[PDB]
Amino acid sequence: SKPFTLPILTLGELTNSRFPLPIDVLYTNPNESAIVQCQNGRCTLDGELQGTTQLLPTGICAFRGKVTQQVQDEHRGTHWNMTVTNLNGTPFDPTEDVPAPLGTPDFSGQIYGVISQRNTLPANRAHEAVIATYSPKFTPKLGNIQFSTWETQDVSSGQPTKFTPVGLASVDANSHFDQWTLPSYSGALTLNMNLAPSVAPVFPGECLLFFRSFIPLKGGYGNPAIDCLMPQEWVQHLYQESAPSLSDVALVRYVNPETGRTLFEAKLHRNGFLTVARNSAGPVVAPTNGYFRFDSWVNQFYTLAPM
Amino acid sequence: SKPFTLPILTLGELTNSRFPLPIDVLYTNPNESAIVQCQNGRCTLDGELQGTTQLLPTGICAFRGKVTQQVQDEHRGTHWNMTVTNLNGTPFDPTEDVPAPLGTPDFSGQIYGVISQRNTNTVPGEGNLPANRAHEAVIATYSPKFTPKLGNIQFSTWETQDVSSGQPTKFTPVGLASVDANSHFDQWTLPSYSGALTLNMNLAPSVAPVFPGECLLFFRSFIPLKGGYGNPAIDCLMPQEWVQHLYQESAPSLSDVALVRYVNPETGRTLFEAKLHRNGFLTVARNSAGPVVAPTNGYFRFDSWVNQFYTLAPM
Repeated sequence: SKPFTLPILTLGELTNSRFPLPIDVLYTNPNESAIVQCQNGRCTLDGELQGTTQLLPTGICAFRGKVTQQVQDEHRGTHWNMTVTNLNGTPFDPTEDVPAPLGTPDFSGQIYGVISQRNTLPANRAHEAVIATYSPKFTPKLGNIQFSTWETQDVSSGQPTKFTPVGLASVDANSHFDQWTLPSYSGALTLNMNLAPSVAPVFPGECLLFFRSFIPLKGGYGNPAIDCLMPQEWVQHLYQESAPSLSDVALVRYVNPETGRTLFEAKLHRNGFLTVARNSAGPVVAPTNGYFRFDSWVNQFYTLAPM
Repeated sequence: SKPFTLPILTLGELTNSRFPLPIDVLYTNPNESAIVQCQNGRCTLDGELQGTTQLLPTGICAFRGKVTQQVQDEHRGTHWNMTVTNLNGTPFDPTEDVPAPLGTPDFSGQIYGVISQRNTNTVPGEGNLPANRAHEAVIATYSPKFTPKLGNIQFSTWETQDVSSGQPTKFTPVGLASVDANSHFDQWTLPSYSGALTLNMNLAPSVAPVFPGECLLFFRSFIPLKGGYGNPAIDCLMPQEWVQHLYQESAPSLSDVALVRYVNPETGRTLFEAKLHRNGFLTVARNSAGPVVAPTNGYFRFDSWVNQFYTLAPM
């Protein structure tokens, strides 16, 4: 039976699976009231990608498609309707068992990035853009979304278009940033489907352990973060290896390789998430050389050493 | 001896190691006159990173640092100097044996992206949260003010004033600003990392075929443009995932040349074979330039260790 492994990568060698950002810190928040059911960075320990998860770091929160119409906002700015395809350019088939095109953002907010176009030597243009994933017009599962620009005219219809994500536009009240609220992939009156399951601790005194990244802002006040369940390199590694899961919970140890000492241990659950025995919120303070190593398979009743 | 392996990844599951882009096609250009000596996407088969190569896909052509002030420049736009640190935020030590901070761009051009800032100082009335701003920006890597090995670079903005002095600053690369002749795009021309008239150091070595009839094989990506005409590309020697895999495995190289086969897993047939050289690059027996037109399910599989005298089947 092919032994289960994790890559050997410090935090400073990992990237977020929910937005294109380096991992900054490990993080807990036991009092979280929201259901945690993110759709990017979802992979079982035996290498089954779930939700909208795909392998490319460049595909996370990306879109490809073509613009079809300009629609002026009532007050300021300009909106553009965009038909979206799969990231590989093939038509998105809404009958496939996925929530939305792979890579689609998995949270409510105003996602800031750049729209670029290369016409079918060709002409090109790029501009800053914002995608409001809570908008009624955000319907990627139906094959269409809308983005807005500060630029008022120089976006072409019927030409190949790329969205490269950069950060958030705002985290003000009216910008509806909530990293645990899913978009309505087909619009507000329709249920999302084919979702990766929600995740939670099941044992008293445990809480989720996240890989946290701070996300840039176009403007305003804030220090927003995006928390993923596993970094993108772990998704990539599990997919490659596809090791059989020998129980429902792996025990992993966060080790300092210089000293050989274990700093703490965590449960790595079959569906692809970590819990720890910690009763506080905030960053985990740990040496920069540290990383997780698989120890053994255990079960739901295993008691983790407190942090 | 730990067996050598490549990941199992189709072209549509690979990304470029020289710019944050998916791999679009395999590509050859036998009559290339330039010396091929890129500094990102450099890794030996036994896992030794070279040049300015680092592991993060978010680190490629990225910078972290602090704006100092707006500066004068004769060129169009508003210009800003920024100090640069290592990508992990630690001070860049110019005495380390690297050409420049890891992730620094390795080609001449006008790199287009976004500069973003999050202030250090916070406001009590705003919940002790900091102010932020971001704007489109261009870094001309051929500029005499592009001196990353000295810990400083310059970028230009269309925005004329809303960039703050002394505040933490990130550059997120997106594409190129232009490929007109006056924008000096040349993917095989290295920047001068310490400025005009200085010699670069600590470079990963140049790469070339050393067997008649062979040429380099590249993983090509098309790079976005802010404006103007063009369909520019960036060619890497190995995708970022191969750098990441080789670093993980660190398998001993049992000769100077690994034979690999590009396979269609559907039919299990070999489309062509290639040499994967110790220093981290591929050659094939091909006598034309342009894309390699191959099934989308295709990937390289390690076959065996051969040597420099092995003759490849023509593509």
